[PDB]
Amino acid sequence: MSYNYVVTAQKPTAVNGCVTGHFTSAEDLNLLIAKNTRLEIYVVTAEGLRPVKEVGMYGKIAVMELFRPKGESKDLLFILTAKYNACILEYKQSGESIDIITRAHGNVQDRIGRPSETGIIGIIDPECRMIGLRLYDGLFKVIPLDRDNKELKAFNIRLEELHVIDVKFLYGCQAPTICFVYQDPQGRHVKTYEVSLREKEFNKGPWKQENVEAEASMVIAVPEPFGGAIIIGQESITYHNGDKYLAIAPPIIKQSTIVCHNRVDPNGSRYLLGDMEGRLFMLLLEKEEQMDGTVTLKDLRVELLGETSIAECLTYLDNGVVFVGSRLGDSQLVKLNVDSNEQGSYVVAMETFTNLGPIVDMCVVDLERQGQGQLVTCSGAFKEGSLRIIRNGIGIHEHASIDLPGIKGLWPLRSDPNRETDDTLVLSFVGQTRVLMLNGEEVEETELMGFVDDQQTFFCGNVAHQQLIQITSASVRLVSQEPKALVSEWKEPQAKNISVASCNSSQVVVAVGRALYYLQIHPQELRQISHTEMEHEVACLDITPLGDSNGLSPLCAIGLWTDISARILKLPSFELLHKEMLGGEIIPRSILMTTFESSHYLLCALGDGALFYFGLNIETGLLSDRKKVTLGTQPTVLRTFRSLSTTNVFACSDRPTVIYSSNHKLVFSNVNLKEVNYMCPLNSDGYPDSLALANNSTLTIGTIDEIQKLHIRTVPLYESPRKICYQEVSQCFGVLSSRIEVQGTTALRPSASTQALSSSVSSSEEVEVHNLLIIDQHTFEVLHAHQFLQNEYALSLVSCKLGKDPNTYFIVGTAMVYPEEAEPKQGRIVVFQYSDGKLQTVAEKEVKGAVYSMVEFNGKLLASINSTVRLYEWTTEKELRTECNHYNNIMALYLKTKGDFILVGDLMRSVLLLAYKPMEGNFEEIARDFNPNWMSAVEILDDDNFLGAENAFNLFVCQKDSTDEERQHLQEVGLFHLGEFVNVFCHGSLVMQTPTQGSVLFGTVNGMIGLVTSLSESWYNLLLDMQNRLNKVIKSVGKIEHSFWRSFHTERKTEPATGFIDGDLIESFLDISRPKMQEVVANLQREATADDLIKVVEELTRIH
Ligand SMILES: COc1cccc2[nH]ccc12
Ligand SMILES: COc1cccc2[nH]ccc12
Repeated sequence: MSYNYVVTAQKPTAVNGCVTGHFTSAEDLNLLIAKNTRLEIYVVTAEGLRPVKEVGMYGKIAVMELFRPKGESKDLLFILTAKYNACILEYKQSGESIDIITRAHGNVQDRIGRPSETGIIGIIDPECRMIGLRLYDGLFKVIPLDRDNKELKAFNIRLEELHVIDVKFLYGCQAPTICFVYQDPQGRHVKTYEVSLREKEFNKGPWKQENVEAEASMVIAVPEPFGGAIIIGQESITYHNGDKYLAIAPPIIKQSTIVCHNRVDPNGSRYLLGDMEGRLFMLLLEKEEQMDGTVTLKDLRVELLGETSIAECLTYLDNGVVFVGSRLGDSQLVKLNVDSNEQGSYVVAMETFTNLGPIVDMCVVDLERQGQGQLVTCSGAFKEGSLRIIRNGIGIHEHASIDLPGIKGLWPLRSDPNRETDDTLVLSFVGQTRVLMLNGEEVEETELMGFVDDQQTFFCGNVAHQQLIQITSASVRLVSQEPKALVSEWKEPQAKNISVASCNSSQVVVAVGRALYYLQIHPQELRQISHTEMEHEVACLDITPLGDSNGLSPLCAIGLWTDISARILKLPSFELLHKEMLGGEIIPRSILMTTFESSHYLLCALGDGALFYFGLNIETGLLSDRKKVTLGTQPTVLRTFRSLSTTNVFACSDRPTVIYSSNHKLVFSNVNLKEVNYMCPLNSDGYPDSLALANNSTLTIGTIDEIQKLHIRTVPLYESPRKICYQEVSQCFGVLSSRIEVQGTTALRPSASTQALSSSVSSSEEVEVHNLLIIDQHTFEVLHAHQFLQNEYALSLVSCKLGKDPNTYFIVGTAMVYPEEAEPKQGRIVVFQYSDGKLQTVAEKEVKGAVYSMVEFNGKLLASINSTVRLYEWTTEKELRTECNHYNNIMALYLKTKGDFILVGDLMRSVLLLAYKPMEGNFEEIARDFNPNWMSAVEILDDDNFLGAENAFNLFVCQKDSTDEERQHLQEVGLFHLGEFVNVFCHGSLVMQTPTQGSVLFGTVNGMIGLVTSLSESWYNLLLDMQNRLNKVIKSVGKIEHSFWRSFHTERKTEPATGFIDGDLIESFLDISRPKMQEVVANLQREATADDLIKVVEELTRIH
């Protein structure tokens, strides 16, 4: 009945866990990072983190642990998903082919059980005898480790202690032994059990239970020679081991709860600890010797090292380097120094990694140009709180601009053999060449002895033996550097025109119609080595040297007229190594051999905007795994450039693009420029690390931004942003924020709300103090901060005009929060006017509850207050006055409107459709969803389709059912397990303003950004069929079924997804092998071809 398409615009960025070990090989040190559904694998080096392989799971990663059974040469990886998919994984590399293989898998869900409270815990014994899982209170699930247990069959042990806080397997025990903290009415306790595989039961543990701190929260199992356990609490750190017990209560940890630990030394001599304010501690275990040669713990000490991002996890990586994995802020690499600095920190940040999460609110604004949407998010929490401004495509920063029409090519040149930077830019035109010299930022015409100015240049550059080369339509000219003289000139035997040229430092290949000539550059000599006659006219050439080649190519890449071939030829023989026919009647225009992330590719652009690319074996010349993207509608010219120590390809067309690599796949990102015809890198004194760009009229020089799909600007607030709205008439944002103060109350640090240009107050981890920030849309400076009342929490924000009043106001809805109130019984609506650098209060209305949500509605103000939805009019006396009320809610948390229709999202009874009835001045309840759902966000897709997100990470779509009692039942016609928690939906697009209609973005807790759009039945059916066929050919990590992953799942209900296409799966079509493609298309509704589908999937990827 309803047809929706959901796709990832930004993958989750928050770090949910991190481990180290030897996964990729015995000798490698790896960091593995879990970002919800993604697993990232790195090799740790001296340079830092080298990415080797990233994969998606069809599940939320809940457990991730490396372990090494006997009879394994390197670590295996245990993953458990939130839907109880268990797997054992092995890394396997053969060639440039990397696979994660599933060694064992099965689902370990029980029929009876509600999830525990400190969540899923999975632990592995040091001796690899078993995996232990705490999934439900009162049960401990054991998976015997045994290479024959490939289905990961398990048994449950009754656990007497119902409320386990944390649990680990101990080192140095004769039988597998767990150590855990649990809570009963008599307080918190630490206890141990042995786990008997024979008996499938617990046995008495090696040491008796002890009482621990009331807030003991984490168990650390200390390796030999210490053995035993460390128990971290809020006020205390204790060690336990047999008839051995040691406790410290260091005041330095008491300010903030410690929430993560990491072992620095293999023998447990030192641990890192991180708290909720980003403090980083070293915990140091002092050894005591014994006559029998055992080692016992003499003492524990804690030292403050400094401050990091608020850490979800810490991993020491050797050589003083720590990876700080953050959920609430940016992740980091930090370095620990033996000696402190001028402020006393031992911690020095080396590198910062972008985390958008949590995205708690966002909005779309055409900040810079019309039709070019940017997303502005409220991101992070506490000291990590920020605005993030997200926009598609790569920017150029223009530093020079010269009027100079009709450029046909650009080449940079080093005219001085003693200087490393370019000093010369050579320009081609129809029938002509011009040379520009660069003196600082000055750019002047000039002649260059040796070069001719009265032929068109096809190539010029530095070549071997301190020489320059110019290849024109007439000849190849070889020029000495000092002085500039012609030292050798090559012409075709009858002086026919050169039609195509390619050149590296020591080799030249020129075409003359169908003929090819191969020259070598020697001292004062162009040496003709070989020639051939191609079957057809030559369209394009390349001899870019790849690999450990010494600047020499054994290969010549060629594109031909007529058969539209790309071929790899051997030099010097010109023997055909490999031929690919590209199809059509439109010739190749640009061909390039290139290397990305150490793999070799052949790129070939046609004049219609198509780019084909292939893997290239530089040994055999074999092309493989053809793929095709469309880069425009005009001839593309390809050119290599370096930025930030990486080689990329710039593609000039009507739509300039950078081609680059990410996770060993080619990626394409728009450059934010009008049409570019030609470019070259340029690295001169006055224009370091730059690009020269030409169109029909202009020559530009500038620098390029980071090569990435999305550009992110960060605005640190140093406090928690909560909501955002844009006020066009003021050219600013309003942002609700809260900061923590300690009980007067005292701030922990300066932040946006205490550092505004001007400030105002309302007149009447200890306390939240709430503020409305006014933020400039261009500088993101905090222009003004208005502070609310003590214990007043700001929940809702809108910028709008009301009634016949021409002013635009910021309107804020609040709650008065008191400790023993089940919910708030009091709050305000406050109308503010931003004028002359400050907020003035124009009006207030006290209400008897929390103002959760507000929306402008037809010149009126719609607000949700506890269990009520209310519409206010703005009177001539500038007051809000109730028009009508709706009462039939539990807790009305979310509103959206369209026309006279109102979608209401409830705490627990899903969604409800109201209509305002303009001839009766009241609401009519049209229909509601009688299926209970715990809502997190709502959106109206159109008059008949309503989108919900709920707390168990599902989407659904409701429609009207086409009695009166029947018409009042909304039908859930779409269901989809997204696997993210949606905080906000908002209509809009990051793509400059079709198989899809409409555009709704959403932001999530993990910093994932997604898009929802609508499909026709026809499109839905085709794509559903594609999914089903894709799911047969794709091998999933852990052998999870896609249909299982995407099934709607709450504690009440599991059902197959319906009415939803998984765009991430569809887009993965462009990454499968061609045998697989063919397989996917066999008999698919005329009979579709691979290439039809490749086209269809491209149209789809363009919507984000
Ligand atoms: C369930 O345990 C296994 C599965 C797969 C491979 C393994 N190697 C040693 C134990 C093991
Ligand atoms: C090491 O790489 C990361 C870790 C955490 C977040 C990240 N964002 C971009 C890269 C990245």
